[PDB]
Amino acid sequence: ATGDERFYAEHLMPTLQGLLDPESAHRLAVRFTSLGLLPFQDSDMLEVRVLGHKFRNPVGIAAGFDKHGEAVDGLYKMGFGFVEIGSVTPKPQEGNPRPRVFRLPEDQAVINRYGFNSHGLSVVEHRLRARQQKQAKLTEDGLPLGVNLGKNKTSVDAAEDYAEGVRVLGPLADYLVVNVSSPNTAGLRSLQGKAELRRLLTKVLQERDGLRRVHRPAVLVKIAPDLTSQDKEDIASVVKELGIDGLIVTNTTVSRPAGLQGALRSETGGLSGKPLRDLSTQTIREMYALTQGRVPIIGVGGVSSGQDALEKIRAGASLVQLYTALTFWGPPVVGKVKRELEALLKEQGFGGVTDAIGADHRR
Ligand SMILES: Cc1cc2nc3c(=O)[nH]c(=O)nc-3n(C[C@H](O)[C@H](O)[C@H](O)COP(=O)(O)O)c2cc1C
Ligand SMILES: CC(C)[C@H]1CC(=O)c2nnn(-c3cc(F)c(-c4cccc(N(C)C)c4)c(F)c3)c2C1
Ligand SMILES: CCCCCCCCCCCC[N+](C)(C)[O-]
Ligand SMILES: O=C(O)c1cc(=O)[nH]c(=O)[nH]1
Repeated sequence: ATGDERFYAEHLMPTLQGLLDPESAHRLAVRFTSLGLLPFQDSDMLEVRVLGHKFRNPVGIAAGFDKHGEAVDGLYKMGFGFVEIGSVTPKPQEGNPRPRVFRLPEDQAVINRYGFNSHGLSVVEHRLRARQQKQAKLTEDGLPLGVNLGKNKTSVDAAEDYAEGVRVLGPLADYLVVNVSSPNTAGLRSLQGKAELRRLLTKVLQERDGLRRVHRPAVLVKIAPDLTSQDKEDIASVVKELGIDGLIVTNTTVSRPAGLQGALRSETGGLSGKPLRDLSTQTIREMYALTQGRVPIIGVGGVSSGQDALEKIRAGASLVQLYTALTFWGPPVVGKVKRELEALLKEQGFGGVTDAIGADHRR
């Protein structure tokens, strides 16, 4: 309940929404963040050790905000415990024609169909190289960096696209994400099927294992919220079989939950924000159980509060991410989630975040 929190949520963000279309607002958000034009101290309680790293707090920025790696340091300054950039495709590509981003203010939601607009691996590679040693120190300080990998629209061999991403950006990342769950690239989600996924992930892991030790990232798979029970079983099996390091749960949904009020609810694309929240949480809950709690989960979808974050943690997430909440609360949402999360942990008798991970499954 800070002053900045209310000001941003009641006055500044509604005004910015009134003046700028969603994509323009996105571009401005990236610009301001990259320039440090931004408005809470992390306690030991919020520290998490997973994926071979220390995370000083469990609240990350989800993929899709900083697609091209332009605002990484600004995002740490915003208070995120870790930053994920991407998705990045091998070659540059423009993505879908505009308009391709839509606000649903009545639903605290967004729909997007960007279609992997990407500066490409080479540009992002040089952008990260320019701050590689700074990042090494941040990572050692408990502020890790993730790189989310996509594939080009016209690509003939999906596995080769991801392999290229591993080779080029793997050495610059604490973890990589095989994003096989964007709803805006034709045929992409079918790579979530068992046979396809096993081949794909085998190639990715081999390429990863071929990197020098200090440049060898964890590999996670990011999945949709729209999977069948069969799909989820298959993914859990393959992940355990191959020793995948973790899961990101979830991407946006192509479903349209009953009760959406936004005028733009029937736009094509992935839906994010509050209407996704519990769908995402239940997918975390299921994947945690299917993997016996032995596979770290980063929980994502509709987080805007400590309660939202804690529900995903108790469902099985070791870390969480948010993105869409920024549209409505702005940068203060990060400190807000961290403060509320700490208070709830104390209130529910947890020694820290680590004690709460998967707690719903143990009672
Ligand atoms: C505009 C927009 C762009 C996104 N781009 C990507 C992306 O490139 N790669 C990816 O894995 N997820 C992408 N996402 C999904 C987010 O990373 C996240 O999984 C999802 O939005 C749910 O979290 P949220 O409700 O807090 O926004 C994007 C989401 C939005 C809203
Ligand atoms: C989800 C994404 C596609 C869009 C969707 C959308 O419709 C939207 N509308 N506004 N907005 C947005 C604009 C912003 F300028 C910042 C921002 C960032 C950093 C600093 C500041 N300030 C100093 C005030 C502001 C922000 F966090 C979010 C978004 C994000
Ligand atoms: C300012 C708008 C705030 C809207 C907050 C939404 C609260 C949760 C309701 C969405 C639930 C979607 N569903 C059916 C999939 O659970
Ligand atoms: O680039 C996009 O359209 C996109 C990619 C992704 O993984 N998720 C999403 O909602 N959009």
